[PDB]
Amino acid sequence: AAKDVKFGNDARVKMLRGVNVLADAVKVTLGPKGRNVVLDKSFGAPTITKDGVSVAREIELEDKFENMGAQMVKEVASKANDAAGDGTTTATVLAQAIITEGLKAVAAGMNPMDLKRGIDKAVTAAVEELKALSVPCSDSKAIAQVGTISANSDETVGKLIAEAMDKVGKEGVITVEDGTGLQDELDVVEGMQFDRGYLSPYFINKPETGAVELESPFILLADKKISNIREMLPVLEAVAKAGKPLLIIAEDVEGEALATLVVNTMRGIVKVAAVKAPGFGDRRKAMLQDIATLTGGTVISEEIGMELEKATLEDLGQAKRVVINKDTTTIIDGVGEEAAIQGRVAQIRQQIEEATSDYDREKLQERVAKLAGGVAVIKVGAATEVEMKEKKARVEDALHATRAAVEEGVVAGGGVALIRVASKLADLRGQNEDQNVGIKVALRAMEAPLRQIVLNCGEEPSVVANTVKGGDGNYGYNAATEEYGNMIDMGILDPTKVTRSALQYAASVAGLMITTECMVTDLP
Amino acid sequence: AAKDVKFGNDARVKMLRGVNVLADAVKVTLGPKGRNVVLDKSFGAPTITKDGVSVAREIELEDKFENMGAQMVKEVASKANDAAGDGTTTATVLAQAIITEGLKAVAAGMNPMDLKRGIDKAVTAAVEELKALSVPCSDSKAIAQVGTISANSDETVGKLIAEAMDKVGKEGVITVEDGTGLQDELDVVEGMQFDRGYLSPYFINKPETGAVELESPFILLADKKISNIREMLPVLEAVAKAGKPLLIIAEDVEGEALATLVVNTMRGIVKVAAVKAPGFGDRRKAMLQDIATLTGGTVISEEIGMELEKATLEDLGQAKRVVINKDTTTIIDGVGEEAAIQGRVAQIRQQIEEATSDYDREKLQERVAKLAGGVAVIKVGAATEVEMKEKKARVEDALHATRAAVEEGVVAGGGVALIRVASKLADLRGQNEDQNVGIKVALRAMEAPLRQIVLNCGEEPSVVANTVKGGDGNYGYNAATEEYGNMIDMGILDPTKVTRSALQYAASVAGLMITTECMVTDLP
Amino acid sequence: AAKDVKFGNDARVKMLRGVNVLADAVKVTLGPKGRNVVLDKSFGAPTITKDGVSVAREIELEDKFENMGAQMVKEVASKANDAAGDGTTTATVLAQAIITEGLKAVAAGMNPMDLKRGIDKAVTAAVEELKALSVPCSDSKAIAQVGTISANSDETVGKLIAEAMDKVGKEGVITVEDGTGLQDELDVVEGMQFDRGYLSPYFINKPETGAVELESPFILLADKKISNIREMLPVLEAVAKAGKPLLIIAEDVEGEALATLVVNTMRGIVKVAAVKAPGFGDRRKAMLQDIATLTGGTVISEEIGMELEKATLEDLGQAKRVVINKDTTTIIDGVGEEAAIQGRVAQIRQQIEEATSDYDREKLQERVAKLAGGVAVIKVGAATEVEMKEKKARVEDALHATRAAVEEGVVAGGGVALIRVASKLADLRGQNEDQNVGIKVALRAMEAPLRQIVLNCGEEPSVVANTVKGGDGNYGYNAATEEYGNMIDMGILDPTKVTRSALQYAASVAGLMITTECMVTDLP
Amino acid sequence: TTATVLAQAIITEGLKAVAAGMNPMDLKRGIDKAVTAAVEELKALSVPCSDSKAIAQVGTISANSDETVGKLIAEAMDKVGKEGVITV
Ligand SMILES: Nc1ncnc2c1ncn2[C@@H]1O[C@H](COP(=O)(O)OP(=O)(O)O)[C@@H](O)[C@H]1O
Ligand SMILES: [Mg+2]
Repeated sequence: AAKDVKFGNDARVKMLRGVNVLADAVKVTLGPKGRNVVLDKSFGAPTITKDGVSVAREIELEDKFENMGAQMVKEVASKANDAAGDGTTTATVLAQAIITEGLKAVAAGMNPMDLKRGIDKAVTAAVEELKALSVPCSDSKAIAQVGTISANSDETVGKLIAEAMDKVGKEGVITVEDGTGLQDELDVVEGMQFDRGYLSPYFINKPETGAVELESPFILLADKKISNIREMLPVLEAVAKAGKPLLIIAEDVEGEALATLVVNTMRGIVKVAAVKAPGFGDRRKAMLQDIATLTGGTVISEEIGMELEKATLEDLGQAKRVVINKDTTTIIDGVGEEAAIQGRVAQIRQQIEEATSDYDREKLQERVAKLAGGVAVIKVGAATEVEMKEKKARVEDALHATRAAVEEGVVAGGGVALIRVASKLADLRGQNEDQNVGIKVALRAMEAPLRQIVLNCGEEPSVVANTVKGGDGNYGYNAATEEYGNMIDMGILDPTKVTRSALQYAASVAGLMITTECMVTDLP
Repeated sequence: AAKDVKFGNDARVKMLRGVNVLADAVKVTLGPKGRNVVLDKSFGAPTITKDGVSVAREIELEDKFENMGAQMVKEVASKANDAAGDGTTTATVLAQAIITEGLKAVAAGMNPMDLKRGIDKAVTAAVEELKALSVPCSDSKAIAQVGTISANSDETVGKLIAEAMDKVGKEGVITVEDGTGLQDELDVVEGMQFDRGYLSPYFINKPETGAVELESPFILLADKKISNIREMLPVLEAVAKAGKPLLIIAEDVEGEALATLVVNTMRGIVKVAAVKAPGFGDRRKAMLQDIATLTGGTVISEEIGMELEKATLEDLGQAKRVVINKDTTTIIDGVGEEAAIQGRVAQIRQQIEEATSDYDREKLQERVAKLAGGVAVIKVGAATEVEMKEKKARVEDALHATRAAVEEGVVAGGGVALIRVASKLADLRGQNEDQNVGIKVALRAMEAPLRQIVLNCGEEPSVVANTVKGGDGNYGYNAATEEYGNMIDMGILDPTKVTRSALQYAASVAGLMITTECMVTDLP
Repeated sequence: AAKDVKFGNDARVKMLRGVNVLADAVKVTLGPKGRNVVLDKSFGAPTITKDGVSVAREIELEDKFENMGAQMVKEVASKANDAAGDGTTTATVLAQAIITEGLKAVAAGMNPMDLKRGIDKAVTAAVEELKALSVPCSDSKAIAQVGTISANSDETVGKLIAEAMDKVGKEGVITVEDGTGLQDELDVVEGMQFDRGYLSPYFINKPETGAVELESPFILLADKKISNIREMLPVLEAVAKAGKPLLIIAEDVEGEALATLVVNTMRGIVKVAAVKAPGFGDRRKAMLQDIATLTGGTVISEEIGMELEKATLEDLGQAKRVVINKDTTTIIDGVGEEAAIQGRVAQIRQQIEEATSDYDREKLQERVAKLAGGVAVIKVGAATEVEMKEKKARVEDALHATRAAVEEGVVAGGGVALIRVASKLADLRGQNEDQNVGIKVALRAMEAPLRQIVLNCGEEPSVVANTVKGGDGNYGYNAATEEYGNMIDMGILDPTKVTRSALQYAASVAGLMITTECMVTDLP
Repeated sequence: TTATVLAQAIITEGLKAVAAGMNPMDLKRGIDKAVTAAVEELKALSVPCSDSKAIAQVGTISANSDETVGKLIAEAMDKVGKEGVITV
């Protein structure tokens, strides 16, 4: 592997060229009145979308190094969506702005480490301004209000989201299911959600979601890392005759067993998926058991002397639904007996009695919440299947926004909040002159999302930015209606958390690029 | 896969070039005296046709992006035909006209978003003028009149179309079968049509039609998604022994079973086709049953406890004919007994009495119509197979025109209707100056189909258009006879619905391209 | 699948260039003294022939578009031969003549649509003149006279042809068989000929003929489309054991069974062929049965409940000979008992009494003729096999000429008739000036076959044409003898039908090219 | 500019006739004969221009419809007379 290596400006300029291509294409779709982009499939007609996230995913550059820059931004921007649910397009816009002006500063002979430090300082100061700016969203009115707005003026969608949170609680678990009929159903049923992803991207049966949905699947509980194919066979065949999907929970699965299942699921005999068990060490023992009680399943432990081959359907637990995304696994309506599950809760509540550690009482309390809290599930009813799934997508988008809105409140969505904060900290300075430059770059970059939106609309960015600066608080310009006033009242807003994370991620990658003196890649 | 990205003028110019190639070729065949096009097949001699749709299917460009523009137009133009039945070429002609003048306008420095908005207003305004212009077709005389015209001046074809509608109804189900003999037969037999397409395009045994015809096939009714090949094997083998085709209805079929059935059907031992069940969720449960009663078959449900493997011929319903197109499935002359079918209808009629809600009452009423209304069929008789088969194609073409004529009436078909409407709203203005320009582009573009018709004929486009402008209503020039008068009375007309659909689709794609800043494709 | 597309002159010029090479090479062999062409074989030495058909068949061009022009002419020219038996070369000559001037006319700026119309009018008028010019062939002396002249001045060939027609009838079925002995045998035996060709070109065991000859084959009669390999297996081996060819008559055969049979016959275990059954719908029910009675076989009907697997040799009819060409199938000397066949005729004669409709009477009558009339056959005898096979080819060529001569009479064959007709209607004019030009183009083109004949000979085309123009009726120049007089009396003539068919086909393709504005082909 | 246009139309149509298998020299004679007759027609059609406004109108039309030009020119010709010399 012969390496091509670039240093300083040759390296950084190449990244700049790469990032600009990615950002220039994606940014046009940011505003309510965005400009559509055309992507092309290998066999068939071209594809047009105003979705920045779809455009960004597809982008790759021939020139190594330039490609690297785009990928670096895509990685961080994708993360903002992962931790916020929106702002992926906004993060990229901000990243471009911070990077371009800051990058020029290093090329001008100014010190890069200080510029990063200055930018970070501006970012840290900026985040507090958003927090002061931020309007809380804790009550029923705000929960429904943000949910309906996100849902594109659909009051009913917001109403169920509020009801769900109201019932299970803000931190509770809410899931979305296809509607059995026209009426919308909100129900609380035994179930559990935990942090853990799928072992392979190949397992996914729902490409747009990036998640795996299974119908009334059997559930396998295991106490060891799976190092071999052979253990699965007697149970694997048994589920195959049943004609239903199989779900596996264990410490880890090795490639010899994992790879065959991946190949087996993809154009194969039985389509199954497996995930890692929640917790570690001593905790997984209790954690796995809670799931067993919930699904009415049997736990299999190597330590006990029980092996996977020695297992049957009776050992396996069941649930009506299970959905697995990139890092989260959740189950709906386990078949475990109510007496068993309620009884299990009593045992855990009793356990909480020692209160030996803040950690142990907290940890036990969390287990209670996962097992006894239950899972709130919403069915979406509609006149037609197309409307039903489409509405369902809208509900899920609103739900992510509602959770982000709840956690940190909300800010004006027209990119107004960045504008408002940028004008607010004109005063902040750094010890080194180079640091001051980093600060200006960061604040100047903040303005860009507003201008981009206005630019997309075909309106003058400078005129609108100037007027917005004049006004204060949540006051701003609504690009969609061509009006000025309180953006939140209008319905144009973004969760505080998403604006914060987009901005922070943009700064993290920008500083990271600024301090890079070398790039290594394979030759063309 | 490194991406080549085009944006701004570079992106738009390539789309323009791509659309012009597609439109220039296809437009020549639009007129009654349209010029022919030569397509060269990879095997044997070249093929000459005056059919624009055939030419459109063949058009692909070497230059990526430019190719995309053509494909984008083809997709939308095909859709107009799909929702209408004719005017695929007309839509393409209009698309070219709107795109070229509007695209020049964006290049000039005008705002694209406003131009789209202006065009949309003009398009929307044009549709009401078209509605007023339109001559209604509700009477037997009108039904026959449009039917015979479409059928290339064959009165007998028109007479049957009117008779069919007169029995089952305007919204009823009409099907065409090869004639058993010389005499034309119109019959009403038990049968059902529903809006569900075929999972695999490979299933089609009739390449010109794009539909699947089966003779006295067995019918499988299932209540689950099919993910495994093996369930099908005992029933599958049983039908093969029979020596005749098998039809499958269920939630959906996965690639594991679908791919093998597709391969099994093409150059394989048993050739069968499958479609999705009508309705959704709770609703499908009753509808699948309706089909079962109609064909004398047995419904199979997972919930009940019966599996596909545990099934036999006695469990399968039968019909003399079934035909499946790209998005519709219909069955003819099911073997279900009259006592069962009529009784089933009574059960549904009884259900209607509850009247809890309009949605459920109506929904039940729709079920009654499908199950009890019956399916009218047409057999076409001739002394020679060539005449018989050719006549059948003509009947079907006339039928689509008659349905479109019925639903929205008819308009002069010489391109005259676009001319008449364009002249009528010469005072329409937008807000922004750019919006006004979009309006002029849209109305000006309307003229092109007339001019194209006359141009193909080798006659003066401007002089004929000038005289046509002078006249009022349905007055215009008949390209076929080189005469002026009422176009509808001359036997030249298009359904109101096809003219509208062509115009609307052309505007949708044109505006869509105008608003697109960036295009993405793979490198050469 | 990128496409290269040409419009107007760029498209038309390529067709012109393509047609000219096809026509320039083929035209040299048209005269009795025609020049020879050298075709190179992939294996072995080069081949020289004066046969225009072999030359034309072989020609293909590198330049896409130019190739299309040649192929377009070849298809059309081949069709003239298909519907006339001769004039394949003459059609191409006429096509070149009309195409070259017509293309210049469009190039000159005159309207193509009108030019086509003018040419067609000239064609229609010229055909009418040809009909008046033509000397009818009705009586035995004319029948024998044309047969002997076609047969290269052999009286015996002519004598048998006249006798055959005089026996079974002008419209009856006459076949040619290898002579069992030295003497010529003309016999009338039970047999049937119907319109229907072979399903696969691969089946042909006689490549010069393009027909399939089978000796005393077993005959399978079936009433369903055959889509499966399996039904033939029990019957197929039984014929293999026999060591004789098998013939199949049914609705159709699908690629599943057809493709395997094609491979099986070609370089495989059993060599057999299958054709489509005559008639359609209930008509075929009667048509298949007549054949069964004729061969002593048993018809197998799905509706009866009988299956191909359930069939044996006893259910198969037999005939001493069967020959299948591109669209004609005939059987000779079927086994079927005379009492059965003759009795079957009695049932049909009885059926005629119903007289429900003119169509039914005629259709029943046709069945009588096919069965009761019998098939007249000719055994060609000679001392040596080389003389015998050669003589047989000559008989077949004479037979086609005799059928054409019978249907429309005969005309001078030196291309004199085109000369005579072209001079006769110098009067004809069109409403549009462009049409008048088209008329001259068509008339002028007519002269070329005469000139080509003289040109090939080595004599002045203009001097001979000039003298011929001066004369009247069938008077003209005989290229073979270099003399002037009545061409028909001199032994040189063409059937009226071949002259007409060549001329009309040339006109059809020429006009078709003239109105073409676009050509599509794959890149080099 | 007007003369050039006539050459354009005559030539294109004339060549087209030549293409149509016609002797060009005869076509030239036809053209020349038609032209001679056309010239005679113009002499009969011509209306005398003697008043100042008519002179102004030709000046205005010649000067790409500039009214001021026609106005100023008419004044000059009237003043200097028939044989007067006017320059710019
Ligand atoms: N407003 C007008 N309307 C109609 N014809 C006009 C108008 N103005 C000028 N013309 C005519 O067109 C001709 C060409 O104008 P011009 O540019 O002066 O060409 P020349 O340079 O005269 O070929 C004039 O001689 C006149 O007959
Ligand atoms: Mg001038």
